[PDB]
Amino acid sequence: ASQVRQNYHEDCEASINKQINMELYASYVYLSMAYYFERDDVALPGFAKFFKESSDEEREHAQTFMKYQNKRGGRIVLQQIAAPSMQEWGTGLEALQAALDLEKQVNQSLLELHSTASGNNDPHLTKLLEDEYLEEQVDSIKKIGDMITKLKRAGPHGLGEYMFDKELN
Amino acid sequence: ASQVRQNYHEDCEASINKQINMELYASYVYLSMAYYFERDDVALPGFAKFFKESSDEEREHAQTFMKYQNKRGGRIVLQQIAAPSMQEWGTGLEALQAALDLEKQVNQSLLELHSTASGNNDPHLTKLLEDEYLEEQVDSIKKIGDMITKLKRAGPHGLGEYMFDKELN
Amino acid sequence: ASQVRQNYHEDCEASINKQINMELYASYVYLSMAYYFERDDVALPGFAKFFKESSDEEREHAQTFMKYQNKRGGRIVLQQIAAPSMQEWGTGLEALQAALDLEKQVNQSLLELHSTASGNNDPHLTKLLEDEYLEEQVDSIKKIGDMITKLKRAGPHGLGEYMFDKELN
Amino acid sequence: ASQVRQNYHEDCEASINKQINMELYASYVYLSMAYYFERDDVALPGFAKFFKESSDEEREHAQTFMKYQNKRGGRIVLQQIAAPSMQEWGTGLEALQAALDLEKQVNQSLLELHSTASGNNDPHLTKLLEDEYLEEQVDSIKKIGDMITKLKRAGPHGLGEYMFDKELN
Repeated sequence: ASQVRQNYHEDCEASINKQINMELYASYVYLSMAYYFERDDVALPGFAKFFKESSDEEREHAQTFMKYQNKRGGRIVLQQIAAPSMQEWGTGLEALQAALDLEKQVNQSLLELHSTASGNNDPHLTKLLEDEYLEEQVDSIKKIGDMITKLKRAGPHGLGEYMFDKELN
Repeated sequence: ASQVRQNYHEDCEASINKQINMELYASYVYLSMAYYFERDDVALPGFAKFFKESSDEEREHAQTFMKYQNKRGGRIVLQQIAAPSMQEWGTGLEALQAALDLEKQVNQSLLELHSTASGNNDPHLTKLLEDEYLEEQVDSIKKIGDMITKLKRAGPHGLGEYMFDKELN
Repeated sequence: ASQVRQNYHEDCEASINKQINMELYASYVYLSMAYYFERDDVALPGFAKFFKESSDEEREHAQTFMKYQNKRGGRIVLQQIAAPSMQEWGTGLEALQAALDLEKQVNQSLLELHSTASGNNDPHLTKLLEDEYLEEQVDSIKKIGDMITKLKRAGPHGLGEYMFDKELN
Repeated sequence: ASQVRQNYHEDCEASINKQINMELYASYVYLSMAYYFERDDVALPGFAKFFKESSDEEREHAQTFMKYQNKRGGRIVLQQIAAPSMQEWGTGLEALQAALDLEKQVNQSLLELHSTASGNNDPHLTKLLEDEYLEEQVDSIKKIGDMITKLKRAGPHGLGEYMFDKELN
């Protein structure tokens, strides 16, 4: 084993690898969305910007997990990153609905991983999950909820979609 | 011939002259639009500003071609600049539709001139077209497309036309 | 078709989509390398930094192509990103050898795409390839060659690998 | 009992006292090493500096635990600090091997103390351990692992030891 490894269970190691794949998947989904919103026939720069930032963030999370794996003396195993579920994401509202649903799946996975970490008595890993993942995830989910409500109020189509988009830019 | 002229075919020289006429025509059309949008009964200052800038840009392009003609040792032959197709341009949307058709005709003409230049093996002229004309043209066509989509979303009439006009100003 | 599309052949559109997949694949390979070199049992921070930068660069290239596709009025089709060929990359020297083969495959693909674009008479696309892709690719291949020679001189193992690693950091 | 004491079990109190002794022991070991490396017949200033800093850090940790004991209304009981295991630490590599092994014993003890804290439902103490001890310990262990690998690559004797030492200075 690694000269550094201590109190680091193989299931926690494997589950972090799955989490890295998942964060990269989400990055990729958001990148799809970001550029869908720069189509000449879509043209929503605020949504574009929002998803571009989200793509970058999810990539940073994957990287934090890669760094963590190495830190504990685990070994990073990288898998294929699936194509995003869609090529076209419909309205702004629909894209946010899909992001909300995605963010919650990621959150579910993070909580499962917390539970595995707790059952294996790994308080270094529960603390990482709490400080670096679970708080962010909760803020994100709140923010997207807020956005969805604001957009349904403003629009969610036509002028209201146009105006809401400006608040994101 | 000119003491400077080298590898500069007369068809490329004549085609540049046509192109100067065309850029000046486009300048003039945009000038018409610019001031149509400062009519008391129209009053769209953002559209006005956008077409005033476009009119200036197209005059600069014409001038760049005049300068190029002289660089190569060609001789500038200036023709009549036609009256614009219209005196009144309708809605903001309609004016943008007309700019889009105009920008595309200009693009087609630039590509024809590129093709004449490649067939006459003149890489100095193909490079000019790529660097100074074809790129700006493509960005400009993208930009107008985006604008048209944004305006159809926002308006394209009434409150939406009024708000969209503000993002241009 | 798109309101913006002009002189943009479907084969060039499809080939750009392949190219985006390829640049993202390369990004991913370099990400793998970057973090392989932060393993406690590897510990080559200069190599790590070099491949982390390369991973970022290749993601930016992919994004530039996504943006280009939209500029031209094409439609971005995102595919599965394959797992990297390896999980462990051996020595610094071996990793650079693999980057060199990778950079060259990418170059070959960019040249094929240039050739498709010239055969379809699309000088806007040949210009993009020359300005934004082919030049960086050639510099990058030169740079990696230089690095390989420098590392073979210095090391390529032991004290020499350690010192060479410092010039990258 | 102390006017402040709440939810603070006597076993957690006693175990913190043992932890204070241990941190001071480690400080002392590192101080030994720090000055072994300023012997005229050793002369490794980077290793000297590294261990001097580590000595200071471990003393600060002991002090943080002293402050914590008082904070919860426990009573600090200070014991003799054992002589370090050795008077001479051999090569730089050997000293780092011994530090790695020491850091892991401290880490084991910290995790035992976390477990005692969890079993006594003391989330104030689990949180202290997570934020102020366990993260530091893990970073430290990673860093020393990295160092060991870098030194085995560079040297671990002769010129390579000399050069590696300069990276620590």
